[PDB]
Formats: sequence, structure tokens, C-alpha cells
Amino acid sequence: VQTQDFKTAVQPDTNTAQLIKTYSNPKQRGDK
Repeated sequence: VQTQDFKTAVQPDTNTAQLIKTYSNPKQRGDK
């Protein structure tokens, strides 16, 4: 997966979030 540019209160960048994204939404762009 791709890390987000900055962390946000509503969507922080966490390891479990990326693990979930590996199958829920892999082709996601971290650009903001």
C-alpha cells in the first residue's frame, strides 16, 4: 500500500489500517 502524505484526526495512518487495506482497497493513492 501507499502511505498518506499527512496524518489526520479522522483517518490516521496505522499499521492495522494498511493491513486491512491490503485486501479492502490496495490501489489507493496517498496524495492529498
